[PDB]
Amino acid sequence: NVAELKKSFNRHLHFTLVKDRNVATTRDYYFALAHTVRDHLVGRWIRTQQHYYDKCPKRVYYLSLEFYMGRTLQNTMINLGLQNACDEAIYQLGLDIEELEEIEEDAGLGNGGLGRLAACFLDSMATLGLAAYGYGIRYEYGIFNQKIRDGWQVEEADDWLRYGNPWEKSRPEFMLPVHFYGKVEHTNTGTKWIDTQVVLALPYDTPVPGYMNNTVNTMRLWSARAPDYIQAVLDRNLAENISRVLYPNDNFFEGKELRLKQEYFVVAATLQDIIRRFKASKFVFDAFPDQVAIQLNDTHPALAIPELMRIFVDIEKLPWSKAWELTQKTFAYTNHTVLPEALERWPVDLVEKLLPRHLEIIYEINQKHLDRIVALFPKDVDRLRRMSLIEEEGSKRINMAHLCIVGSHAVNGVAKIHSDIVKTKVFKDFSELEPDKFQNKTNGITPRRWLLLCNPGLAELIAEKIGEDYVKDLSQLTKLHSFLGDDVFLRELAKVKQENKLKFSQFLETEYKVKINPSSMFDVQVKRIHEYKRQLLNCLHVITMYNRIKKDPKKLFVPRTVIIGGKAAPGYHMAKMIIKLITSVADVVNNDPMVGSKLKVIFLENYRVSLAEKVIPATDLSEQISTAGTEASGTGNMKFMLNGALTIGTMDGANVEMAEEAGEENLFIFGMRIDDVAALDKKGYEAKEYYEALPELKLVIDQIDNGFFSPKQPDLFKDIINMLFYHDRFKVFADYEAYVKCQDKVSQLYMNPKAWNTMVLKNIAASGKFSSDRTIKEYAQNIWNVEPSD
Amino acid sequence: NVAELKKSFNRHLHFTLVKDRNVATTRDYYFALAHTVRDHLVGRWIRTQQHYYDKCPKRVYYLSLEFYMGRTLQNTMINLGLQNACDEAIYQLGLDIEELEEIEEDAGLGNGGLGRLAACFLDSMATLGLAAYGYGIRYEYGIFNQKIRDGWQVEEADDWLRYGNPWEKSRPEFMLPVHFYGKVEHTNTGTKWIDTQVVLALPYDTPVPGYMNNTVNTMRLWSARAPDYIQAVLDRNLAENISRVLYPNDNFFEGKELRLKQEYFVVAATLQDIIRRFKASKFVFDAFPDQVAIQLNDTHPALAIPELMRIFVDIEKLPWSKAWELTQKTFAYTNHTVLPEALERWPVDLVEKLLPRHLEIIYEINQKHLDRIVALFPKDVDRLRRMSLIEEEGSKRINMAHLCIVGSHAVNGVAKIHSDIVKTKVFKDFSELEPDKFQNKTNGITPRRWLLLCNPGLAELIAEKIGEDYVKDLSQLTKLHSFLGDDVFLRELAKVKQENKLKFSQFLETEYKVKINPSSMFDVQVKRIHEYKRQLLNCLHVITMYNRIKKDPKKLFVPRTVIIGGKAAPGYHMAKMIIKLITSVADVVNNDPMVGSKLKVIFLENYRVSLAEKVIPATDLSEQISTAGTEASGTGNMKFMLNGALTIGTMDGANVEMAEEAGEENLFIFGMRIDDVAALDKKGYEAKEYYEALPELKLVIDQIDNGFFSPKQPDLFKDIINMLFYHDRFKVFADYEAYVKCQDKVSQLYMNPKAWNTMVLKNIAASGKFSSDRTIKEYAQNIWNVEPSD
Ligand SMILES: O=C(NC(=O)c1cc(F)c(F)cc1Cl)Nc1cc(F)ccc1N1CCC(C(=O)O)CC1
Ligand SMILES: O=C(NC(=O)c1cc(F)c(F)cc1Cl)Nc1cc(F)ccc1N1CCC(C(=O)O)CC1
Ligand SMILES: *C(=O)c1c(COP(=O)(O)O)cnc(C)c1O
Ligand SMILES: *C(=O)c1c(COP(=O)(O)O)cnc(C)c1O
Ligand SMILES: CC(=O)N[C@@H]1O[C@H](CO)[C@@H](O)[C@H](O)[C@H]1O
Ligand SMILES: CC(=O)N[C@@H]1O[C@H](CO)[C@@H](O)[C@H](O)[C@H]1O
Repeated sequence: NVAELKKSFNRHLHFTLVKDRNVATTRDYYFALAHTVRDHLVGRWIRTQQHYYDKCPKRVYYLSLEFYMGRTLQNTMINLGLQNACDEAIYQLGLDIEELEEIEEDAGLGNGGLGRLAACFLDSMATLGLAAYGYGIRYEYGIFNQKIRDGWQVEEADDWLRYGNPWEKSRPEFMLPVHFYGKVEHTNTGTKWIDTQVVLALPYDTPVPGYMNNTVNTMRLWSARAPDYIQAVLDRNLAENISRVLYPNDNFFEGKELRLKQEYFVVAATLQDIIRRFKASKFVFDAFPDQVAIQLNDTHPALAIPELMRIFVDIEKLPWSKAWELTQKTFAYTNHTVLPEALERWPVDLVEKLLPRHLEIIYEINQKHLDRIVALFPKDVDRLRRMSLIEEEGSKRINMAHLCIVGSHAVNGVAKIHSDIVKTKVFKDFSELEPDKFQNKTNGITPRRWLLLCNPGLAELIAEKIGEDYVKDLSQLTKLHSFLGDDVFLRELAKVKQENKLKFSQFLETEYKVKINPSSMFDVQVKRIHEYKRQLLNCLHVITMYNRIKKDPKKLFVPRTVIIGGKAAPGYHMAKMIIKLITSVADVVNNDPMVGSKLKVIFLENYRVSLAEKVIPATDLSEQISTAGTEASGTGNMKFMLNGALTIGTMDGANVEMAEEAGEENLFIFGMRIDDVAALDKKGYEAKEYYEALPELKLVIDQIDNGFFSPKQPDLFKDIINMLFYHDRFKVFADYEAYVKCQDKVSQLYMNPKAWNTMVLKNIAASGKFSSDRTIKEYAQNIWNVEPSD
Repeated sequence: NVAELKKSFNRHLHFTLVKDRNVATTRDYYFALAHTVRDHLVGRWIRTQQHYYDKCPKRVYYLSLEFYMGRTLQNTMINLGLQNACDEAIYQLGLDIEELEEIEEDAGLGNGGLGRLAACFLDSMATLGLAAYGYGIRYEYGIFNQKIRDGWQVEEADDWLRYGNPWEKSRPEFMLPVHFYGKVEHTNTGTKWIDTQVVLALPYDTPVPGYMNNTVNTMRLWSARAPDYIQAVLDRNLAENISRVLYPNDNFFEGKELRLKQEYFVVAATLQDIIRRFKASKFVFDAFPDQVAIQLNDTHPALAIPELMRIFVDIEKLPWSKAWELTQKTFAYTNHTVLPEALERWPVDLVEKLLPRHLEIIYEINQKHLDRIVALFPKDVDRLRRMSLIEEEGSKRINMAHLCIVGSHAVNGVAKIHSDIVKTKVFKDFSELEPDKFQNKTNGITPRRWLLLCNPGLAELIAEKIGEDYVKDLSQLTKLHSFLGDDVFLRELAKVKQENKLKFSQFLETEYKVKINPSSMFDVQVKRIHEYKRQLLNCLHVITMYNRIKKDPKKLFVPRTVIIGGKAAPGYHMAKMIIKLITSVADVVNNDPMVGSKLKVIFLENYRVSLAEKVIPATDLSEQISTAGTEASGTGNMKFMLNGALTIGTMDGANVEMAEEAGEENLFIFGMRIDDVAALDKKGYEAKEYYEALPELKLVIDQIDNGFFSPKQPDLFKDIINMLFYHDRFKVFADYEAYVKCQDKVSQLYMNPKAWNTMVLKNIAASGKFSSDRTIKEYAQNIWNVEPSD
């Protein structure tokens, strides 16, 4: 109740924050309130953990390098059904609640979708009452802050721990050592990884609060530290440099020794802690597969596999065959990646230098892996070097996905189509050998963070009509199909959008130099910037539109506001270049009042979960315009649907099964299918053809190359054109023409408000499958093999 | 009260530590207790600080690179009068209080006694109700941890923030920018320090309670913060590398750029924080000195004199003369040093690169300074080069002691004989010009930490016989003179010592492979290992003793336990050596079966404030045996006196002033006075003329040299024998015999329970003056010009 909440808020401001109402900052109130919000959870965290300890269900362990968690404060109140009363306590206390919430930093401990997937899974696993966890690295700087400075991506540190974190609590008694380097020794009492360097891993808890169920899971994030003088003391910095900055590589393997360290680290820490827990409970190690599932979130924690064997073989002195069994049983692999540049393939010297014992264990696991394929395909020899864990060209390297397949019991992909590819195509060699290991698990997105919270309009609207069990069991949204008729309703829906759009448009005017049209069509494309996701393909169409206003501004133009945004990797020079252009484009279209209020181009600086939380609800057109067989699933494409945005997108990623739920027409699919792509790959890309045979496109590409958007520096964008004309693996022009045509389709619909809305009500009803609650069930019944409750 | 304490202890363990009692760690227990004790101190911390802010009384600023603060939990309980009520509360929750208390890490951000002076005064300014602060660097690593591996001091990272510190509270809103390097432009709007490099200073406040008085002052410590990509992030360390480790140079100037940075870092932050606050008060800047006082704690914070002067002329745009009149008005200097290697001589090159504006001002200040003397002494050519702020000889070196004097309105030494020599001999040139500037403030120790805390026993018995007036006014301990022939009070004193002895005897028996005689005379030299302090002298007597056992193991040898402890500085090979010797001797001693329970010798591992609080209370003899006129005062000595230990020691430092109060009969003074040494330097201290002249000494030296204590490494010690014979500034031989003769009187008087005890009582009675509460009164009156209140 409000009153005792009012009290709790002040006892902290006094005792924890040492402040009078007279002198408290905006920050100080947040902490006072956050502590109040942590307080009423501690109860159900101890019990929940206590319970999973007392009773031993099979504990889940989601081991990931990335947990894109965003903001905890509001989310926890919502999930703990304490928001309303908290909002009320802060009101009576004449404080601005929004203000306090914005003080809180993004736990930007992840790059993109996989990061948010690791996050959303946490939320559900709790809301499902599953005894799950969360194993990860407590990075001191997350994903970088993105500043638009002279139309160029500028990065800054994500110094989110500068002032602190009320959500985390250190667990010193559970601190563990981790070893790096040294030599392997071969002796009589078995084999010893002698003479090694030690980094302490200090584990920090953060509560994953179930959605109104009393379950409160742990999320364990680890941090580093060490066991003339001055310099030697200063040199401890290198060990505490393993947990410092998270790597900013969305779909790109950059094999840096520090990263390699980061990997092992979060893996040795985890498996040690996990093993301790098993033995700590009411249980040799025969029982271990039944007591622990470890989901390897992608190849990233591949190193866990050889580590588990290490801890068995070298430490439990358990006999190999038996230990190699349980590792397979325990572990599983969700494969997130396709693009070859996103596959972790580690130089061996590196591994020989850093983790020599794990190289003998990878060289060993590989050995047998081939001893079987030679007793299953004796004549065949190309299959051998096609399945080995070692790629024996120039610099020899380990395939980490190969190790995860030979090391797991269930490999999966992240959406039907993608998984279909992983199984039958990408790994046709392993799958044939035992197909029952490869399965699919289509991604999701907790309707808590992404509905209840961020669009409380929609969440409430739907709540007044059809109960609120849909927040627990989301595939209830179908019950809005009965509202397809209702006049009042469609117009009621459109209101919620308009509200969202207006409040977002204010933000957009008070941040940038742009008159935002509050009744225009919101075109949004937000994610990591990448040639594969085609923000460029978008960009051209944005130019294309400008080109339709000049020739004729008097034609009734469907007024739209383009909003592209996303963090380009530092290393990714090409993506940064796409941004500059996008911003350059933005500069021509914003100021040129020949067009004026008809079309505006906003690039969203520093896009992060809390910013996604805001823009998504105020969107009309989701842009999911990747290339045939690039997007593995997307988690973002899902939200937009669940938020009243129409999706423009390719028959790629979960966009495919998104149509399979709403209907192929209710989504704007265009461009070439994975088959059409493979057809043109046979014929091979010939960029010029469309440049010749497209009276419109060519102009766009002349304006880029001549210097319409960069005059004061005409060439600049040459780099781009060289990729577009000779090296475009994602075929920007090839699907330009379908896209532009499929863009008019959307424009012509948006004229009719009563129709768009109807096509929207269809999308929002048929977004039930994409509640991450479902994914988890699937994962539960087939991979981890556990049972939900409360 | 008893009950609420219990509830908040249980309440805190529950909500802050998120533990159930079932699994709560020893450490969780401390933290809950810590937090509970803090809560009854917050309300006063806020009032105290608002009071100052409101009424605006003149504010004292102790500017120091060192606060040897120790633990806070026990002290804080004491001053809030809560120890008793918390001893009960913990007792009832079935936990052992004593145990929790040792979980706390020593906030040892100090090298030695100078470090402890800064801490002691914080306690006293708080009690004397004064509006004072303490500004220091919040070193991530304090003075290192010390282990003994194969009889050697091993350094270890004092990692005191690993687990976190409940007694600081960050101040994210009082954060300040600091500047380094760049260049100096002189412009139409005064001069400009541009192109500079930026570190941030984030302040962390700590309560400094008063002893039962409603004033809880502040101590404000600062840590450093920043304002390939992966590599750029890691490089931020370099910045935070300025608050990283405390320099372990006890009485030594190694001049490292990092330290120069530490020194500007603390000072720059300190000054700006003082100013901003003054500008925030009721108060152009002509009020300033009447509102602010900065004591300069040795030269270390010297960069302030120009730093202010920068802030004064360049920011506030004040006319030089005005800025200078005020600089000296607000800065008061404490000289702590005697040795020529512990003066801070900064090489201009360095001070050019890192702080080029401050070098300008250091020059200008010095130009006007030579102006004065040219004016008075137009023929004294050598005086100008002597009294300058620059030492032109070779690489130009800034004498920083001059910097303080010239820019302070008061320059003090720490003892009668100290300030004395500093007035007439070490600084004659300046005091002849301004005799009045130079004064004395005899050092003192805080009797809350060094009686109420580390010694309930005395504190009680005293507080039973002559009440508790004596804590706040220690000069009451003369009221104890009335009991000199009180046989029972005498016998109840020896018992307090006994228990302290026995408890501490248990400390020793559990920490070492050595049996303690419960009735041995506790002989304790605890103090940073230094040639000048002559631990080596002590050492030699330990040998001289052992031989008096060999020469006839049937003679009555008075059983004594020699306990020597201190930390050799990393650079100090000669200290680290002497340590190996003591240990070497120790082994032999505690191992020759022919002694047994006649003489035990232990080195003190990791001697620190907390561990001082143990040994000190259980001592009979305190070695205060530096070579005459090498100790400015000492503070160690002072305790032992006030814990019923008789001193044996040179007429050096404050040991003289201890004789003044108690009378020379009641100390064991020995050796040569400053003048006796002087003559032996006018004579020349030819070293070997003793090893011939004294039979016993010969044997001791021949044994250290020929290998008695070093069979395996026989020449190991040569480095010392050589130093003794050929490079002994501190004349270990010269005062040997005197010491050894003096030693007999100790051994003899000890055999007289009544005579000894009577003496011990005279000491504790006369100990009155050595209150750091009296030292404050003197500082407050004749330097800071401020009044105590409540
Ligand atoms: O509530 C506080 N709290 C603290 O000052 C305080 C905060 C901490 F985070 C801490 F760790 C210790 C203190 Cl003491 N102060 C306060 C309350 C008022 F109602 C009016 C004035 C003040 N002043 C006190 C002096 C301060 C200064 O000079 O910097 C400014 C604020
Ligand atoms: O009281 C707690 N408190 C926490 O576990 C706890 C501590 C935190 F610092 C935190 F931030 C969150 C929790 Cl939930 N636990 C507890 C209480 C009991 F009465 C009995 C057992 C336990 N268990 C829970 C499971 C642990 C494990 O899985 O290793 C072991 C301790
Ligand atoms: C959502 O997953 C999301 C992403 C990735 O979105 P896509 O899967 O590419 O659609 C990136 N950044 C944030 C903040 C998200 O919430
Ligand atoms: C106490 O004063 C103390 C000292 C002082 O040593 P000396 O006066 O130099 O003998 C040094 N170190 C610690 C930890 C102390 O508590
Ligand atoms: C390496 C990586 O970040 N992979 C990403 O994984 C997420 C979550 O499965 C997918 O939505 C996305 O298509 C894919 O690019
Ligand atoms: C350089 C330094 O730390 N000097 C020390 O200052 C303390 C504190 O006053 C004196 O007791 C002592 O004589 C001296 O060793």
